[PDB]
Parts: sequence; C-alpha cells; structure tokens
Amino acid sequence: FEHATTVPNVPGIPYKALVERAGYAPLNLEITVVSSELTPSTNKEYVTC
Amino acid sequence: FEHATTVPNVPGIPYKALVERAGYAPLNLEITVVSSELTPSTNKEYVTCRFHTVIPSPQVKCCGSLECKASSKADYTCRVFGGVYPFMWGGAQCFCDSENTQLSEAYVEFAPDCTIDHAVALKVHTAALKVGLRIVYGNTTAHLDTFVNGVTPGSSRDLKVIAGPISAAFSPFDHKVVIRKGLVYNYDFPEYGAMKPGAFGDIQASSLDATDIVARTDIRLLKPSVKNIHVPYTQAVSGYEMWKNNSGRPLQETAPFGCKIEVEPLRASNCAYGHIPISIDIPDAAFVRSSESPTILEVSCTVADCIYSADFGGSLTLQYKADREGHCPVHSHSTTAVLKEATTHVTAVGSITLHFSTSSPQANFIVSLCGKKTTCNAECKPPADHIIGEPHKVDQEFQAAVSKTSWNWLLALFGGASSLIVVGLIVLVCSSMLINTRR
Amino acid sequence: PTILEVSCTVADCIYSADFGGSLTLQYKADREGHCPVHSHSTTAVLKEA
Repeated sequence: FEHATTVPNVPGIPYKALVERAGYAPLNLEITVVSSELTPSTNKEYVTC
Repeated sequence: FEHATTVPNVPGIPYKALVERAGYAPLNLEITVVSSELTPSTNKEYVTCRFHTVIPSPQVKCCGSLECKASSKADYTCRVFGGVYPFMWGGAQCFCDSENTQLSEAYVEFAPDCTIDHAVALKVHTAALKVGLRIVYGNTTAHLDTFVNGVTPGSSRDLKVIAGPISAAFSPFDHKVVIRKGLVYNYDFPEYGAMKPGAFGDIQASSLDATDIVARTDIRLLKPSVKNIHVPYTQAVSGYEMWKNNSGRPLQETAPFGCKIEVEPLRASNCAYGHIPISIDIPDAAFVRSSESPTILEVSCTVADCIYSADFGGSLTLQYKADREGHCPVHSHSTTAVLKEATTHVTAVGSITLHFSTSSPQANFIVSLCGKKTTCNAECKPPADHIIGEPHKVDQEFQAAVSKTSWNWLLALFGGASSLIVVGLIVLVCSSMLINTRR
Repeated sequence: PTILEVSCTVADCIYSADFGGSLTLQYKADREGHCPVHSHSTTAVLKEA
C-alpha cells in the first residue's frame, strides 16, 4: 500500500500525515523536509577577471 | 442435527455460517474447500508417437516371382517390382537380365523412445468431483475427503457429511483429450482405426507393449531405379510430430476456472467453479444447552473506515454487556459480508474489535454475537490498491453493490417519477368528481 | 488499541506559529497501548503524533 499527500516545501517543518490502510490500524507519518538543494543546470560560459 | 447450506466452491477461502438451533447455544460453522479434485472417468483409446519406419531387408527372387502376402504389421505395404537386377558392394546380386523381381516391403513400428515420449488419447465419459473438506464447528474441527453427488456421504470423527450436486456440471476436459508427458491437450483426435496420414494419431495401438499396432502413413514404394539395391519408400512426416510442433498450449494453461491439471489419474484440481450445496449433520455434543453458554444482555456495533476489498479491509468495534465470560461465536448474517474472527472470549462487560471483508460499498450488514444482533452501518471507501494477491471472499450482490448514497439517489428519482404518476392519477380521479359534485 | 469513545475539550488556545494551543481528550479504550493521533484538518497541526 502506497500513501500519497502534498507536503509543504518548508525546511525544518515537521509536517505530519495519517495513513489509513484500513485493513490495519492508522499509523502516524511525518514528512520532514530536512534540506533542499535546488540545483540549476549550468555551464561555464567563460571565466573573467 | 442436520443443517444444509450452499458453500461457494472457491478453494482456500472459508465460508462461515452460524447454526441457529434454538434448543442449544448458537455455534460457529465454517466450511473450507482445501482441495478439489474433479476427475473424469476415462478409458484409453490408443497410444501414439513418432512412428519408426522399418523398411525391412528387401527380398529378391532372382529367377522366379514373389507375390506379396498381406501381414498384420502396422500400415504394412509392399509391391513386387520386376527387372530390378540389384547390386550390392560385391556386385550383381542376381544372374537374371530379365525375369528377375524385387519384393520391396515396408511397415511401421513405434520408435524406441515412444517408451517415454508418447501421447495417449482418452475419452472422458463424465467427471465427478471429489473434494477435501476442512470443517470447524465450535472448537472441534475435522478434515474429510467428500464427494459432491448427494448420495455418498463422507465422514470423520463424529461428523457425517454429504454434499452436492454442484450448481453446474462444468468440466474443463472436452469429450476428447490427449495426455502427453504430464501435459494435457483437449483435442479432437481421430478415433481408433480412423487414422489420417500426416495428422495426430497416424499410428495407433492399445499399448506400447502391444503387437497389434496399426497405422496409416500413406507409405508407398517407388520402383527401385538405381544399381544399388534399394527400396525408395516415402511417407508423410509422422503426424505425432506435426501435432507436437503445432499442438497449441496445453489445457494445463488454458483450462478455465483457474483449475490446475494433473495426471495419474487425469484430474483437475482446485477448480473454482459454482456453488456446492452441503448438508452438515453436526453432533449435539458440539453444542451446549442455550442456558449454559454465555449470553449478552445488550450489544452494540460501530464500524470504522471499512474498505470493501477482497481482503479483510474492514474493521469494526463491538460493545456488549454479558451475563458471563466465555467463548461466544461471532458471525455475519449478511450474505455480502464476512468476519475474519469466528469466536471471541466475552466478558461480563467489554468490547472487541473484529476484522471483516465485504464487497458492498456500504457496511449495512447484520452482525451477530452469541445470537444477538445489531445493525452495523458505514460508507466503505473504494480500495486503495486495484490489484491484490488473494481472491475475493464474497459476490457483488446487486442488492448491496448499490451504495447507500447511490441507492438513495436512485430511489429519489424513481420516487419522483412514481409520485408524479400516482399523484397525476389521483388528480384525474378527483377532477372527475368535480362535475358530479355540482350537477 | 482502539477507543470506544473520545471527546475533545480544548483549553485556552492561541493561534500562532508555535504550538500556542492546548487541548485535552477524554477516551474510552479497549486496551492500553500507543494510539496514533493526527489532525484531519489542514488549518491545525498537533505537536505530538
């Protein structure tokens, strides 16, 4: 069983969700964004100084 | 005490019931078809395989003549040929420029490997179904190999049980089938003695060890037309080969109802076709007198987050008040819902949570604990995963496949239409009275 | 564990970025254990889980 939910992209916020795989009791779930690393694709156009 | 019920024939899935013999304490009944062995009555028509061609050592009568004589060998064929003047490495094997004849001969024999790589054609007269039941009633439980005919009862310990016939006389085998090295193919093989050259069963016999083997391979002999002694036979490629290469998939992979196929003897196992009526003659020693069992003064139900699914996706909580502690049975009287738990040790007061499964989108099913009943009800959500590794436990009965909300809107629309027509008719009646009331 | 009944009584609560709200839940439970707890409403989140 796969649960799915949106999570606020806010670092350090311990956003919580509750899964409901009803054949079993609910289970507490926390999706915490420890860190983000949005990396741009780039190339060295040129060096200068 | 005889009780009878129609148990689904799904192998490996339990069917639960609650015998409600008022004289004694209600008792949990669960039926399980652990294995089914639908076995047809069959007789061997003939064995067959790659025929070997013996082209036996030719006969020569250098200065006489040979008249061929029929023989019992399979597809035995021979023709006299004249002016043959045959040679061997030593040279001319006759001293006859003319008036010299060769008696060519040919017959077929089972290839030595037919001892193991061979097919056998079987007719199926009818297929009876033998079923290995596992049954539990109260705490006592038993296993028994029954028959689903309704006249032959099985038995184990104190139990005597009889069942059948099945709701439909389904069978996977067609009237004609062929067994091969544990594989099985339903196939319209030609009857004994009706061999077609170049088709399955073009050679046939009652047994590989038999000597009355017969065949029709269209084997024919051309005139010997080279110095070297020879018999230029030719024949259709063995029909067994033509079938082997083009047999289609074996029934073991195409039999419907998911049933497996096995041999020695030919049998279909774990078939999941129809329903089997079963009559169970439970012994009173299994029950207790009604007053001796626990009984509940009040009980309540609360079902939560139930999911209709093949698995036990539903969970519900029962609360109860009981005169005494003890093992009470629990059952779902609704034909479209079933509980996993069969019994629970009750307490003078308490609550127990049970797992359950159903197809109905709504949990509007009757639950019973020690015979008392409460109407459970909840809107079960559609299952999260589209596919599951276990078969469904109950049919989608239409009376319950309609959700409460959906059924409510259906009855709402039909209520509007029915009310409009009934009110209209009533208005036509009342309007008729208007004139007669004032004339 | 499962709870036969529960009711929510919320004490004096402050709406703020921190856990400025506090509430108390009475419960009736079949057996002791560790129930999951979560907020089904996007407008509120609990500290404990």
